Amino acid sequence: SSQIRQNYSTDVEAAVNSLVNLYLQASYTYLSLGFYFDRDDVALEGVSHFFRELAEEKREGYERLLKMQNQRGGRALFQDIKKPAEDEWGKTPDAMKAAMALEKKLNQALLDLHALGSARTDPHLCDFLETHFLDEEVKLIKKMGDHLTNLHRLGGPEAGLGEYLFERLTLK
Amino acid sequence: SSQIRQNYSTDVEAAVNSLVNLYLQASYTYLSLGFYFDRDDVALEGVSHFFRELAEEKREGYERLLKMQNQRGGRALFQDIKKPAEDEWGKTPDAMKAAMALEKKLNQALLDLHALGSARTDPHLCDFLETHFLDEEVKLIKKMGDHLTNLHRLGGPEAGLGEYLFERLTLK
Amino acid sequence: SSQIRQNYSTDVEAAVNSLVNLYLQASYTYLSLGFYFDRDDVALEGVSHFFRELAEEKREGYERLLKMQNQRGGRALFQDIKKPAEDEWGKTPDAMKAAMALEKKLNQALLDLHALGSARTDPHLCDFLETHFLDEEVKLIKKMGDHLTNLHRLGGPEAGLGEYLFERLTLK
Amino acid sequence: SSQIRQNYSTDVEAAVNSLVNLYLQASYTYLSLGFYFDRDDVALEGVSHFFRELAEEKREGYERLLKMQNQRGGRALFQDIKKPAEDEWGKTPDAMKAAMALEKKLNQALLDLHALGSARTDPHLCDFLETHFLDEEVKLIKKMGDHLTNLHRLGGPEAGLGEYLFERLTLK
Repeated sequence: SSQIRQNYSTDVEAAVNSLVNLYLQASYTYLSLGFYFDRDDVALEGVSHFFRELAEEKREGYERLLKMQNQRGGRALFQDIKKPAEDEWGKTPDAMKAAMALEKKLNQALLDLHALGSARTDPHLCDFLETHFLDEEVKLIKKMGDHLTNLHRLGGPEAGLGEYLFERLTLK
Repeated sequence: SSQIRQNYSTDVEAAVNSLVNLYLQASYTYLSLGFYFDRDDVALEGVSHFFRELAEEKREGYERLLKMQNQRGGRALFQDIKKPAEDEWGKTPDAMKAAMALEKKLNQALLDLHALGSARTDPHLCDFLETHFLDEEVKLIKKMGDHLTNLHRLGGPEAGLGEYLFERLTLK
Repeated sequence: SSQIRQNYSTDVEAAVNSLVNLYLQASYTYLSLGFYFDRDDVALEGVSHFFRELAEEKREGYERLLKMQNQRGGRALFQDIKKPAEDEWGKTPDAMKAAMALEKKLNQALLDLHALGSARTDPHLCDFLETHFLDEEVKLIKKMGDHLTNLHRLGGPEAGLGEYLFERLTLK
Repeated sequence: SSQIRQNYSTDVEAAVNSLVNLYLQASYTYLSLGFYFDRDDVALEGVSHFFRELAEEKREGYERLLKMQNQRGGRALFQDIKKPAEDEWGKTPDAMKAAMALEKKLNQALLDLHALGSARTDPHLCDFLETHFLDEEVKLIKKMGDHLTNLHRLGGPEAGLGEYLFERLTLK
């Protein structure tokens, strides 16, 4: 068994492995979104680049959870990363609803993991998730809420001109 | 004839002269698109500049195909450069369809020339076209697919606001 | 339907998606190796850093394959990333053989995809795999072969002193 | 009594004075280890320097706890710093094991103080321990658990060449 392990319960370890797999499913979903918005028939380089950044932020996320999973004397153990549910994400608002719904699911799994770390009395886990996960998700779900409101504002009969001006003028 | 000519079939030489003439017809077509899109009737400096950049890239293209033709001890044979396909290119999407179809024609002639280079077993032609061409065409046909998807997205009962926002915010 | 898609056969597109899933399984396997070798009862942060560089280089791999899949007007089609072959990789030469075998599998999947790209007569796919992948995997299987020979040289009556001197003096 | 003291319970204050005495005992134990490894008959400059850095980092620890004790309107009460448990620490793994056990004791005293701070509902103590102490002890317990894993790996048929290569190639 690990010689460094302390307060790190078997169910906090299993909930961190579950969260790592969920953050990997999120990077893999933002990989799918990030390449979908760069298809020739979709062609939204700023929306692609936005999800390319989110795939990177979720990647720094699971690598930072795995770094902690090792520092607590846990076992990093790996499940299949299930495919992103959608092969084609459709219009920019409906894809970004699915992005925010994914990120609210990660934020739920962080809040559930933090509630578990509180119930198991694990201060370093609670610190870790507070320091650079809960504020990652709250800022990013806010940023996607802003984008979804601007894409809703830009919706209606002008439709595609809204997608274009969104991508050009917010997502650079 | 040539002292340096090695492995360079008269079929590949004639197909490279045909490629040069086709890259010249393309450069001249992009000259015509470039100097159509800054007419007072048309007034799209970014679309004009975009097609002048394509005229420059097809011009680098025939000048390096001729550099290679002479590197292989071929004879550059200069057939007449046929006029651009039409005098008046219509709207930005109509013209950019004609451009993207012209690059799909150049890319077909490059793929046909590479298939001929593979059939005549000529490694330096294959290397040269793979290095300098081909990935040229795949990148700029993707670029014009992105542009045409955005011009289609911006299409509508007015359409002119679409051309303007396209030229301003995509084409620098 | 994709407008830019030229010469890019449906089975080349499927083989590129299958290869992307191999670069994802490989990057996920190097993530697992990386976060095994800095585990507390493994403690080889140079071997961890080596596999974390490989996790990144296989990730340039799938992100660059997906970029080409888009530039050719293919569909990025995502399957489950199956979990790595082990959750405990054993000693450093055992893990370095698991890496070597995975890398020789990726190189086989490139050589199979390049044979398919040659049979389907796709010069841009052949150029792309040659330029960006085949030389990377050949240099990298050589680097693992060097590391396996040095670990086979260092392994023996104590094994552990050799396993440490390997990581300290080759792997930073 | 203090004019600024708010929410800071008498048992959180007493547990902070007890923890300050643990950081003093720990810094004094790392003074003992640090100067033991510089003995001419031990002669491990990198192990001496490693425990000099731990004496300094535990010394930041008590000076930072005492700064917080005063910021909260607590009174710093100082008890005897008990002698550092051993005068002759044995070999490098014996010492690194005693250091690791001392650090896991300080980390326990932090986790107990944080459980007390949570039970008394004192958010600034919880913040302060999470911010400065719990992450330092988790990183340091990982670092010494790695040093132990390498000193175990290097514990071959001689041990003494292992200790030299540990000090030369890890501790710099």
